[PDB]
Amino acid sequence: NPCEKHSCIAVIDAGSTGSRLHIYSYDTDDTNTPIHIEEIWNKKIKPGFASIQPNSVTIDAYLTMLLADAPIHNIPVYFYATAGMRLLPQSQQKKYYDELDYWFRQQSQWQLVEAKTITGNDEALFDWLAVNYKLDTLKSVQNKSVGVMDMGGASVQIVFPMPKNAEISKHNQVELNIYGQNINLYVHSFLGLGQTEMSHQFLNSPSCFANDYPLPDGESGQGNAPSCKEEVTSLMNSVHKVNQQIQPLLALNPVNEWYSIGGISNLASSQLFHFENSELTNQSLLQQGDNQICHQQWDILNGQYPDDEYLYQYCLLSSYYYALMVDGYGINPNQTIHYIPPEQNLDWTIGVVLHRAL
Amino acid sequence: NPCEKHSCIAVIDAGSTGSRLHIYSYDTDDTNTPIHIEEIWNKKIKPGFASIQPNSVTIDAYLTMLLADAPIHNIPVYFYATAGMRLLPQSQQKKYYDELDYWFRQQSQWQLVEAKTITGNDEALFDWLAVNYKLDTLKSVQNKSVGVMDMGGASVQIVFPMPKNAEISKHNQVELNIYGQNINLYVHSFLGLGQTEMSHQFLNSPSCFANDYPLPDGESGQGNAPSCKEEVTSLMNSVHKVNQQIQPLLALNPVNEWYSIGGISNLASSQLFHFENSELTNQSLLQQGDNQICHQQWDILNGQYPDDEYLYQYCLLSSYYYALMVDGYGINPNQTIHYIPPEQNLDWTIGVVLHRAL
Ligand SMILES: Nc1ncnc2c1ncn2[C@@H]1O[C@H](COP(=O)(O)O)[C@@H](O)[C@H]1O
Ligand code: MOO
Ligand code: MOO
Ligand SMILES: [Cl-]
Ligand SMILES: [Cl-]
Ligand SMILES: [Mg+2]
Ligand SMILES: [Mg+2]
Ligand SMILES: [Mg+2]
Ligand SMILES: [Mg+2]
Ligand SMILES: [Mg+2]
Ligand SMILES: [Mg+2]
Ligand code: NA
Repeated sequence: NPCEKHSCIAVIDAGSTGSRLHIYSYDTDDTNTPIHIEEIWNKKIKPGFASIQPNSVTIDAYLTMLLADAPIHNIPVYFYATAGMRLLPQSQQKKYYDELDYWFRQQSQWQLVEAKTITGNDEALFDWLAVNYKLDTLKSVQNKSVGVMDMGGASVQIVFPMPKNAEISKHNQVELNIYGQNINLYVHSFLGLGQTEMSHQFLNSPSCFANDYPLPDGESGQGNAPSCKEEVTSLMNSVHKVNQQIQPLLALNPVNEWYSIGGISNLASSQLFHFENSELTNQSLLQQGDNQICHQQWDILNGQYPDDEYLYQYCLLSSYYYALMVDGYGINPNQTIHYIPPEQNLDWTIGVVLHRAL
Repeated sequence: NPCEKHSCIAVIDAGSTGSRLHIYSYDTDDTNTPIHIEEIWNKKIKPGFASIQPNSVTIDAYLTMLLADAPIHNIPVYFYATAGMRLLPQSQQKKYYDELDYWFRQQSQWQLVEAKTITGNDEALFDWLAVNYKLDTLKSVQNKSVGVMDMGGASVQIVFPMPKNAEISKHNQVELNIYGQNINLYVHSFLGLGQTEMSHQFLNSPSCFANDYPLPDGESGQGNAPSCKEEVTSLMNSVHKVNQQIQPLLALNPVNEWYSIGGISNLASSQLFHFENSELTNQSLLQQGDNQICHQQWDILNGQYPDDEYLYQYCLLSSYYYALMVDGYGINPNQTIHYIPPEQNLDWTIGVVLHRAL
């Protein structure tokens, strides 16, 4: 039991598609900032917390499933929900938290510290701290600008270094001091642009699905990734103004290396796509989606790859990631995007471990 | 004892936000077409069928809650799911129907005829039949064109008379003969434009919420209906091409009387609004939304209208309806839109009772 000799906390990422519990052990440096962070337990359950009926029976079953078999308890718990809960009004979220608070008060194995819905800006902060912690880039001042994207089911986040600016909302800027360094970040979350919510605007777009895929309205798929990408870009830019907001900022604050977490890691590591070195380019991602999915005959392809419940969406998802990164953020189609291997189960929760001490 | 004296049928509207069972008694004319249709039972349960976990335990609980206390069980049942189920791929929908089929197989009274997801086109056909049945406009050749709109959670439908047009998809046209008359309709459904799905693209738009309403990203509402309306119009037109699809047909096939069903009845019946005769105009809805909700203080509104559960969305919905009807469909903003008093619970289910006899 590592928690007899080190500080441990539990952090639950309560996202739109499920909840992932992590238990972390760590030591602290002489500023009481965590160091030597190790994940000692990880469990994911489905569906998302926001998608269950908020009553005591259902919440008890859900929390028992998430927590009951953890090899360690008697530790502090942070339960932080993200865009799934942000899609609900505060009045509806309150019912979930009232029941969750009651569940924790009615037991003794867990010490609930906080249970709340965090803003997308906070989530973006945690995304950047978690990834940079993992890359070991937090220790000292960097030669390089490191940008992080988190591709979620309901929101997407982007975060990159930017000197503190009196022209940009305080909400979109975070200054931190960590390991004796001062770091100023631009943070942004686009609610509605996560893959599930985005996809609900394009399910009858033939260009977004393999040939003869049965669209819900009775028409047939006729896939073409550049065309599907153009459709998605209207949501990104005509509706959300992603390009107006992000591109002028990146033009002035070049990111040297991009890292992505979230769904893109699963897409890129699937049997349908082929990437080396856990990295992709948008050019290659679009081409692969276009040729390996959009221009294929659906029935034939479906029977060939029966083992992938995302298969049907791959023409759309490859098009959407390109529309987001290239047409939205302005990233060069040939720029390397590193993605964290899905086996790592890397999310923003290390950022919570780190941030409380800053 | 109506079903001892008349034919009876159960029709379930399994929509995105809940399922509504109706039991109708009816007689039939010389062609065996239903006449004298009377609702004898109505029960609504939440949440939507597509929102529950598709296992035997949860489906049993849901169908028992929907059906077990009905007064009459030995009748044909139609279970038709709409846009909530259309958001899911066929592979995922199959699990729901496999389990629901199993549940019906253990009932010795209910006679399951069909359980399936209907297309938005069929939903629109049933919309128009149900409303025109209630307006008593089906029995004879009409002087005036009656158009119908159904404002759902996940899709919206529009349907109106139009002679066969060999240049328009077969899927968007229906020809029926009912009560000795020949009717040709244009039908269209827009998946992703129902109020829940569309709202998920605008939750961080301050123009769309009352002053000081807490947005998910931590900024404050600063409502302005014309500004919110312009944002929603970008989703209507730049993304879904509503106007390009619909307006040319409506200019060539004008509608004299518009009837709406679905959510608009609930909005318009709020005490925040001043409407008479169960009708509204878009210009009145937008001006009233703008003045009494968008430009008012959230904390004040919330304490002032304790019975309006969805009050927080009223600025956005006033803007959204106008964006859809006026900027999308091209309806004049001073045109009367009749809505059905919500206490009638008029949905498209009477359409199924009529249609299956043709
Ligand atoms: N093969 C895949 N392709 C694309 N997205 C995926 C795939 N598998 C999972 N996802 C998405 O990845 C995110 C995290 O997945 P999970 O660990 O199942 O919560 C969700 O938004 C999923 O919808
Ligand atoms: O709650 Mo999310 O799935 O990270 O957008
Ligand atoms: O399933 Mo709907 O709520 O009528 O869009
Ligand atoms: Cl459809
Ligand atoms: Cl947010
Ligand atoms: Mg997430
Ligand atoms: Mg949803
Ligand atoms: Mg477009
Ligand atoms: Mg009988
Ligand atoms: Mg409906
Ligand atoms: Mg716009
Ligand atoms: Na949505």
